[PDB]
Amino acid sequence: KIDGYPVDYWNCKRICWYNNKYCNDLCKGLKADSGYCWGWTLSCYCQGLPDNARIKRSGRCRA
Repeated sequence: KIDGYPVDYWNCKRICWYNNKYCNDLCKGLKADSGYCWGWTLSCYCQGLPDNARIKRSGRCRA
Protein backbone atom coordinates (compact mmCIF):
# COMPACT_ATOMS: atom_id res chain seq x y z
CA LYS A 1 0.00 0.00 0.00
CA ILE A 2 2.02 3.01 -1.23
CA ASP A 3 1.03 6.49 -2.44
CA GLY A 4 2.72 9.11 -4.65
CA TYR A 5 2.75 10.40 -8.26
CA PRO A 6 2.55 7.51 -10.72
CA VAL A 7 3.62 8.18 -14.33
CA ASP A 8 2.74 6.48 -17.65
CA TYR A 9 5.73 4.73 -19.27
CA TRP A 10 8.24 7.31 -20.58
CA ASN A 11 7.20 10.23 -18.33
CA CYS A 12 6.27 11.95 -21.62
CA LYS A 13 3.06 13.12 -19.90
CA ARG A 14 4.72 15.12 -17.09
CA ILE A 15 3.94 12.09 -14.88
CA CYS A 16 0.26 13.02 -15.41
CA TRP A 17 -1.77 12.21 -18.54
CA TYR A 18 -4.24 15.14 -18.72
CA ASN A 19 -7.79 14.58 -17.44
CA ASN A 20 -8.47 13.77 -13.77
CA LYS A 21 -9.96 10.28 -14.23
CA TYR A 22 -7.51 9.72 -17.12
CA CYS A 23 -4.93 8.81 -14.45
CA ASN A 24 -7.36 6.95 -12.15
CA ASP A 25 -8.02 4.17 -14.70
CA LEU A 26 -4.28 3.60 -15.24
CA CYS A 27 -3.56 3.98 -11.51
CA LYS A 28 -6.26 1.38 -10.78
CA GLY A 29 -4.28 -1.02 -12.99
CA LEU A 30 -1.52 -0.66 -10.39
CA LYS A 31 -4.11 -1.29 -7.64
CA ALA A 32 -4.27 2.46 -6.92
CA ASP A 33 -8.07 2.81 -6.61
CA SER A 34 -7.84 6.43 -5.44
CA GLY A 35 -5.90 7.80 -8.44
CA TYR A 36 -6.42 11.40 -9.61
CA CYS A 37 -4.22 13.87 -11.53
CA TRP A 38 -3.71 17.46 -10.31
CA GLY A 39 -4.94 19.60 -13.23
CA TRP A 40 -2.31 22.27 -12.52
CA THR A 41 1.30 21.13 -12.13
CA LEU A 42 1.54 18.35 -9.51
CA SER A 43 1.70 15.32 -11.83
CA CYS A 44 -0.59 12.36 -11.04
CA TYR A 45 -1.39 11.34 -7.45
CA CYS A 46 -2.69 7.84 -6.63
CA GLN A 47 -2.67 5.90 -3.33
CA GLY A 48 -3.17 2.16 -2.72
CA LEU A 49 -0.62 0.77 -5.20
CA PRO A 50 2.02 -1.93 -4.60
CA ASP A 51 5.49 -0.98 -3.33
CA ASN A 52 6.65 -1.70 -6.89
CA ALA A 53 4.31 0.98 -8.30
CA ARG A 54 5.85 3.05 -11.12
CA ILE A 55 5.96 6.59 -9.67
CA LYS A 56 8.59 9.36 -9.63
CA ARG A 57 10.74 7.41 -12.12
CA SER A 58 12.46 10.60 -13.31
CA GLY A 59 13.76 10.80 -16.90
CA ARG A 60 12.55 13.10 -19.70
CA CYS A 61 9.91 11.96 -22.23
CA ARG A 62 11.39 8.55 -23.14
CA ALA A 63 9.41 8.37 -26.41
